[PDB]
Amino acid sequence: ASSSFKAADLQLEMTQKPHKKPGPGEPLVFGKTFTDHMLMVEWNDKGWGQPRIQPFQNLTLHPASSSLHYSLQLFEGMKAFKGKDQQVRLFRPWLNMDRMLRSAMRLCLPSFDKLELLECIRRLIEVDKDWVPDAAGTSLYVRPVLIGNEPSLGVSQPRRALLFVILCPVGAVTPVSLLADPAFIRAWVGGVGNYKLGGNYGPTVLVQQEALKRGCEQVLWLYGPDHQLTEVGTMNIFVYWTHEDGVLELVTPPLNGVILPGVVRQSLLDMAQTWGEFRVVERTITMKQLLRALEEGRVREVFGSGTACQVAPVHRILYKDRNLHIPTMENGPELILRFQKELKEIQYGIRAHEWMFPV
Amino acid sequence: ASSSFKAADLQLEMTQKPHKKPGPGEPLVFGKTFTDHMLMVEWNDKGWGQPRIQPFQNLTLHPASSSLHYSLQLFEGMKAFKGKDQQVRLFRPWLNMDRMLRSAMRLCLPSFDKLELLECIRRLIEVDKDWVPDAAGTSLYVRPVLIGNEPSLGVSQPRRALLFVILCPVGVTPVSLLADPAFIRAWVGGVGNYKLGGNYGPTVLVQQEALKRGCEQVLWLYGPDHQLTEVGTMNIFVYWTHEDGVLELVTPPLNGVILPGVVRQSLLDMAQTWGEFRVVERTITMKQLLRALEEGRVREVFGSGTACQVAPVHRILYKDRNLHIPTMENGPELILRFQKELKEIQYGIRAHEWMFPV
Ligand SMILES: *Cc1c(COP(=O)(O)O)cnc(C)c1O
Ligand SMILES: *Cc1c(COP(=O)(O)O)cnc(C)c1O
Repeated sequence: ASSSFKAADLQLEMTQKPHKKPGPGEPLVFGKTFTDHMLMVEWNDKGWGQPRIQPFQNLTLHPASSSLHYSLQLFEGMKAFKGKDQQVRLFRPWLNMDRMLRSAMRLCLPSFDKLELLECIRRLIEVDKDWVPDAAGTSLYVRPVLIGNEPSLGVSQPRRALLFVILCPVGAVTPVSLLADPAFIRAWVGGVGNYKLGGNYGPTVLVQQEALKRGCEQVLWLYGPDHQLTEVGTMNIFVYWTHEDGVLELVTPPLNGVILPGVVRQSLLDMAQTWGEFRVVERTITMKQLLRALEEGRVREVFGSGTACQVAPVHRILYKDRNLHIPTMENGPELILRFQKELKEIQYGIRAHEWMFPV
Repeated sequence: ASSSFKAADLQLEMTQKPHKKPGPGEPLVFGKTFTDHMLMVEWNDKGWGQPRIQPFQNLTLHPASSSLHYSLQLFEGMKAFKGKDQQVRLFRPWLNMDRMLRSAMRLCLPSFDKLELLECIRRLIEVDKDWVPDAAGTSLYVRPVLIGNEPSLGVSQPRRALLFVILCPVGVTPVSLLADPAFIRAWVGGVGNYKLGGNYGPTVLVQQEALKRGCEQVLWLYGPDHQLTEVGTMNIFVYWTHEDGVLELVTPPLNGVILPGVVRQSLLDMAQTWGEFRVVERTITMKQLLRALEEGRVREVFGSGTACQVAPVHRILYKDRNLHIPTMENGPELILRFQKELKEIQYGIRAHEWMFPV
């Protein structure tokens, strides 16, 4: 069933025609430019096949592939950074490997050895090393994907699967406005919003378009009768404020089933707790608490965290037909800038850290 | 172009390699046998391309296709029946087209003319007409799909899409259900009321959990009061004598967690035209079912859907207790009546406006 593929059995097929690299100064739009190679591993009832780094090419899928009919698909997202010394380093990839496996088990997709996938990805990034940019605010986005590939129309356990990894060079704090409407629910307790599955994203496109029509940039996902702040778009939410007791704290919603356990989220919690300058807690945040904190002048900063945008400040929330100004930007944004500075130092290798995996 | 593809612009490529084809062939397993041809239509920001009936072949997709990363995918399911006179007819396909368009709009996928897609599908079934079986209880399952095919990694409205249709020749038996409140299929404010791929993938593990606990399918419960919503991928109906003493047929309302089934609607239409009992759409709770079973007021409980048509329920495993549902010892009179009437309409024994000739 699952004996896993090995990096030692990795086959390499180099490209005959290397693609046109963007070049210095050229704008790198998110997920539009792809590298020369990709990783590919196939699975069936007998087990996993040999992993291979092959040229970037199209996938050949049967029209009845369960990935297209029943969303037997999941993905991951992590970044690789290149420092001044030309050394490429991956940001906490072990955590993405842990999350990917959990997503695989939830969709009855094959298990794999996390360290073997990590080594195969390390080798893929090494082959396409020249594609990783070295300018400030730039990186390489790594996109691992595991899909069901059963050539049948029954809603069941796939007897075939495909694991592939693609790479994208991405370029270079901008404040965002949010729509907070209780009618749109992203995830439910006992659901699958805590897993990075394709199914959680497609239905959010219309909600984002609805945010744009009301003058907002992103969506503030509310949950329950008390209107709990859960996520901001595809990012985890943090609030830096003076709490009701009078203590300065950094709060983010707890992992109770409706929150995707973000790697950047975990990193910000680790970093803030190591400093020991304020209280760091995982607690439910309601719109009433936020509103009362805003009118009492207790809110300092509100922001989103995730791989793509890193740390994204919030300046406005549209809730119950009222525009609420969030004092982020006016408060520095001190905490955001400190988090960004320390993350940039770790990521680009200015400061050595166990969080970075060298390629 | 401009708004929709036209069936008048239909291109036809016949197969140079026709495959297998069953006897009969004895076990006609659902979705494992495919026909010789498929319909394919592409879309981009400039409009729809020319529709094409081509041989059954693999799809060629870019690794960054939005259908594989963000589940910008939807599907439909309807059946084509071959009668005595060898005439093939589709069951209320207009309703499936209406639902497919609603699903498309929910995922910001391109709009299309419903009657033009129906005509393109009619032409596809005509090309593969010999694949439709004529035996009792058999049919041709039609599977339309619309996917996002944007070669980018941003979660946004696709600038490219693909619409394809594949066909499957397919062939009263009671079922057992697992009723555990821990499993949630859909939520109010969600997308369980649309036939999107995303609603099915997470159910695979739950179905495996039903099988290892001794049941054949899942009874989907919702809320603190344990509302019976769906039976697997079928709508649920309860035929009973209500607390007020009135004989009624009830099915959960379209409040966001129920998929508006074509068979569901057809059973509601038929039962309403008979006028022999009350026919309503209302929430059904496990407490109400238990109370009715104890008082001997339940006659029949069943699921409705395209694949299994009408499926009787005999057992529900709830709170680690096996609850016997008396469906089979009450005939099942209503199920058999629905099945008889559906068969007469489907196989062309009686002419009806619900059937679309191919
Ligand atoms: C990807 C994602 C995040 C952030 O996770 P990171 O691992 O930090 O990139 C947060 N919320 C949702 C809904 C996400 O999809
Ligand atoms: C397809 C489906 C139904 C039934 O719809 P029909 O149009 O009658 O085939 C019911 N519930 C779910 C969840 C479904 O996917």
